[PDB]
Amino acid sequence: LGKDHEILRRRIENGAKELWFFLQSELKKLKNLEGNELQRHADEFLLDLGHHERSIMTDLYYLSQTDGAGDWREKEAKDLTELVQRRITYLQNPKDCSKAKKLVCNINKGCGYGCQLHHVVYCFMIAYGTQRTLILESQNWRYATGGWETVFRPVSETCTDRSGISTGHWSGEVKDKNVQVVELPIVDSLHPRPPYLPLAVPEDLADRLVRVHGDPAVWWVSQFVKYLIRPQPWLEKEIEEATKKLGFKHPVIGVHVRRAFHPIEEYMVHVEEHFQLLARRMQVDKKRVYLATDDPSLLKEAKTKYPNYEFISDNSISWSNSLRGVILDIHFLSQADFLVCTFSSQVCRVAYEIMQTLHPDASANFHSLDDIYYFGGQNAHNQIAIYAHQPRTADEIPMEPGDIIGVAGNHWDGYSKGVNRKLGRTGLYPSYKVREKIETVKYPTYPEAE
Amino acid sequence: LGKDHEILRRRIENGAKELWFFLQSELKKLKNLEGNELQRHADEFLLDLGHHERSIMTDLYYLSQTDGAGDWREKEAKDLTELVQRRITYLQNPKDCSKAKKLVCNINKGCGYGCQLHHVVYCFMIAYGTQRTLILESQNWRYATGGWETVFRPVSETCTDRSGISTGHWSGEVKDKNVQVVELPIVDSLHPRPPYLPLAVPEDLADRLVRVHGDPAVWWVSQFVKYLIRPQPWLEKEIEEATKKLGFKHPVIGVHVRRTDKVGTEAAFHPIEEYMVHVEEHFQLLARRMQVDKKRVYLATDDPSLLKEAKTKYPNYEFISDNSISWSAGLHNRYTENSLRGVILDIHFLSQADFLVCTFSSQVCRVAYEIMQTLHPDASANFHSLDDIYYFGGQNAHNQIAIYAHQPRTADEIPMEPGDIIGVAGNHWDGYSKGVNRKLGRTGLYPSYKVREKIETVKYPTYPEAE
Ligand SMILES: Nc1nc2c(ncn2[C@@H]2O[C@H](COP(=O)(O)OP(=O)(O)O)[C@@H](O)[C@H]2O)c(=O)[nH]1
Repeated sequence: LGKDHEILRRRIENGAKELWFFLQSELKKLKNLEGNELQRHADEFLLDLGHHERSIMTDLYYLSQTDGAGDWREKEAKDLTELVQRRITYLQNPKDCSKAKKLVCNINKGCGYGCQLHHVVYCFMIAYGTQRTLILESQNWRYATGGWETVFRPVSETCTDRSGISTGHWSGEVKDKNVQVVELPIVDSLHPRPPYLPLAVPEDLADRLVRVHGDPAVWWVSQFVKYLIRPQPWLEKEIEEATKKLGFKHPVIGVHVRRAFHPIEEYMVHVEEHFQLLARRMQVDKKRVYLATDDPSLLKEAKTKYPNYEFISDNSISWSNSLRGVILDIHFLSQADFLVCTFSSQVCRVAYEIMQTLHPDASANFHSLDDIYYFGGQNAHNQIAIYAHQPRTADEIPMEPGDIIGVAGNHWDGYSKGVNRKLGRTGLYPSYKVREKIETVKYPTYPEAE
Repeated sequence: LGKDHEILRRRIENGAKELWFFLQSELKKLKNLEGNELQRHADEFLLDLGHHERSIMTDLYYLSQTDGAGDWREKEAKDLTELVQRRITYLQNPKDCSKAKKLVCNINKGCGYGCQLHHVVYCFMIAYGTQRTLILESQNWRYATGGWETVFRPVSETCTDRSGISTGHWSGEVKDKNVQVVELPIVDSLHPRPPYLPLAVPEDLADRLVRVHGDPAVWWVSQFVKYLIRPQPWLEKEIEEATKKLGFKHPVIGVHVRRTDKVGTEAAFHPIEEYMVHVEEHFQLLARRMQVDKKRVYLATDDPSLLKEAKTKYPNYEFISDNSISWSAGLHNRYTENSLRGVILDIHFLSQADFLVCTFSSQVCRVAYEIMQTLHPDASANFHSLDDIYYFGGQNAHNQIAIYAHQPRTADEIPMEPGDIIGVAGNHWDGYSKGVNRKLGRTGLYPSYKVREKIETVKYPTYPEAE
């Protein structure tokens, strides 16, 4: 079993049991207070609970590493990504470009960099699913006159032209089985939708992925992000020089403030709380925050309000134009130990996706002030109720074990919101009473890549 | 790495994180309420928290069993107990009793059955530690004139006579090395004390025991209880027949309500409701993972009127109890073979239950809890005590080690730094324990989660010839 594994499991269990003893006793006392005394005691109660809750979280972290688990998870995550990158690379580099099935993707969607990048990711996932080589059209790119390849590696070494014996607009994989070159539109108008879309995961990888990673959907998205953003040597060098110039070092928490309005304190409470967690398992000499924002006055405000934090930020005037800022910001957010921001932002999502490629399982190393993780155009995100729920208020929905719940969001207060598809009712339910429903799709497995 | 293990670990982690989201949000709302509305919301809050906390505990239970862990823990616990029983049996059965080193123990300490049995255990552990065959003197035992063997097997198949070429009172292992027969008195005045006492565990078993079991000290005590209470054939048949006549079936929770002479002197009176709160909560835990058709309680008590009171107050529970045994425990009748049979049976069924609610100040409940350790791989946490933590009368000081610093909020609390040795007096079951910080010489309250147990070890003989 492992002595440390057993010691830690029992200490998590006893720690939670002592938490419950404490909760019952203190809540019973809180019932008899009022006014200011009630607030004093409730606030002390909260402070005590936080440290206690973090000791449980710290033991759970140690449990995840103990008795070789950390090393095994790292090796397996490495094997999985090398497997997928090998398949993508095999698909992308046919020997005869003239006879390859192709899918043509135009990068120049009318939106920002993160949205354009996710459009290429969506093209790539469908190309992978249909066994078509992705051809990326990037001329007249707003972010770089020379196009994609002046900044990132070409998505193929052997096949970058869209020539073929037959060309057509996407009409479905079977309908298109004999069209060599298929042009794919933006996801918003895609008809018919193939199954090769988030949040599903390939069947042949699903079992291994669940063993390794807490959100396989994001891991799967991130393999395509990883391949796409292979940087040219000069950009790799620029990122290296910025790291030294900015003093970007660990531990560091990334904060992306996109401008509902959220005040800086709403981000920073989660920053501080995560640094308290980290201090239980490592020495934190300086609390470093990488701040990405489109508000030029926010940086000054953060430094003044949090003088014990070192705020690192990118105020690049030139390279050593907006493309420079977004690349550096996404890079440093993705490299942080924890990410605080609103997943409604594509930039925040991109950083979180890239972060998955830097650790065996970074799925939980974020806090979003609004949305849960999603991919624009994804199929319905469903959960499965595991425990019954009886609504206490009219804003809550009932659940029985097995009910399919279409989740709209997590309110980060103990409750989530969604629709109970068995009942046709929408409302609030306790977040702990459902589990994620991992969707799978039969993808090609490209055995020839091995 | 096993898939279920990973799924469960993550759900425990996410379950706790959601618990913390819920705590912060709901406490913020409670701060703005007062009076009756505050009391209603607090009570709903408590109800919601209980189900949520039990989901976390249920996932932790599954984690302990998953991916072969349950099978492995069961086999290793079985290998450990077979090893120790084999060593004890080897010690207890020398080839020539007339040439064997012996330790003589008299069962008739001036106290009740559990205290007397624990005296024999203390004798036995010292005999095992000193490589002396235990000789149990039990004639004129207050519970049975005919002695231990009227109910239990003799503690040896080959060596029950106390004779030898030399006999002496205990004076220590080195001094007594050439005394064939050593007489051991009660623990209260033993000098010099040997190290073979609770709560320490043998060095040679400590690592394996920490791997399998949440309280090795009790497991070690329980091996000697297990050997001692091997039943005579007639008692074995009686226990089997009582099991069938009582309808004793699982799941069942054992409740020992000790009253009579215990109250005031060594413990307090506790009303039935204080026991049943913990019974009800544990059945709520069990219903998470199994079907509970009937909520069964095995009630052992020295109060004969309690059974009817309990049935009336808890009409949806099935109370399994022998009310003639409760009467047999009355003070005037207590030291009789009738009463002995009753307390052996009550302790047996308590020990067989899936969970135990009692007052550990009573030796009866501690015996049941010790026996329970021999029936499961790790039953160390399957109790709730209304007063004391587990202890063994005569043990060496029970110490803990602070793992997280504590800064006192009230005058009743003690400070702690990591590494401080804390002498625990008790757990108040409210988040705080009480003890002395030995570094500071200060006594008071500290958060129970901020210490770990200090497992003590002693070099014992290993009887390699027993293999
Ligand atoms: N059968 C039975 N006898 C009991 C019960 N409670 C107390 N007694 C009797 O009272 C004695 C109490 O002495 P002891 O075992 O040393 O435990 P303590 O006095 O409770 O710490 C027991 O040994 C029994 O003889 C009970 O629940 N059932």
